[PDB]
Amino acid sequence: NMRILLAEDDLHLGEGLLEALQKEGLIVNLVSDGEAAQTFIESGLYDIVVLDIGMPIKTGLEVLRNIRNRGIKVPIILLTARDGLEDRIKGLDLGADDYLTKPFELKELVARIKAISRRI
Amino acid sequence: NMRILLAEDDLHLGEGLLEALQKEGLIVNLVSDGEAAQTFIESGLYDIVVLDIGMPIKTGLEVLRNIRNRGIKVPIILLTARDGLEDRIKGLDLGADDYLTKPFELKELVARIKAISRRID
Repeated sequence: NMRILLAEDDLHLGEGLLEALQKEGLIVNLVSDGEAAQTFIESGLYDIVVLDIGMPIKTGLEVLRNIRNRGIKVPIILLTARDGLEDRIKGLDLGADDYLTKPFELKELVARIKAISRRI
Repeated sequence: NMRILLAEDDLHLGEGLLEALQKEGLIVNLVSDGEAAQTFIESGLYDIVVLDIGMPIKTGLEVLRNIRNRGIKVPIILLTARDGLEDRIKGLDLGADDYLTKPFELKELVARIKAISRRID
């Protein structure tokens, strides 16, 4: 069925989103560094991807760029603490489907994942 | 320190294993189906793998077979059962390095993980 990849180095945001999305019946996997995130996006196992811009090894923007250049279409939501409209546009222009800033309430991100889920 | 994979049909939310294992230096990644578990294992990014025997799609034994035949040598801990004695023997004969009764405690799992660490360094 449908699979969601969460790439967040923050453990507590990771587990919270895990519990919330698994409470909605969805299948959710969790990684915490860009190397793993990119590896498993390029594998085509995932239908939606949530990606933290601040990750070890490779950053969310490095990964977003890379996978898009490999021709993968998967929708990608970026998470970030960068509170600058300048960075938001640049993430959207790099290939992102949505863009959330921290702090956010989990129920918003859940709603955006479900809205994306309808168009796929 | 090292990356560990947990492939389990039952995810233990509300117990906070992530911080516990992370405080032991173990950076965790989570999956819940055999197909994704096999792909993660094949990536070679993990130093220890905890593999549930009864996963969807591909069971833990299928995954174990395929990745060992793929030449992947990562140490693996199987999550079996209580009367799964033949699952222990068979699982070990297929290349698994340890067992763990399915209703386990975080304490026993962490102990067996760090105890599997002494077969490399």
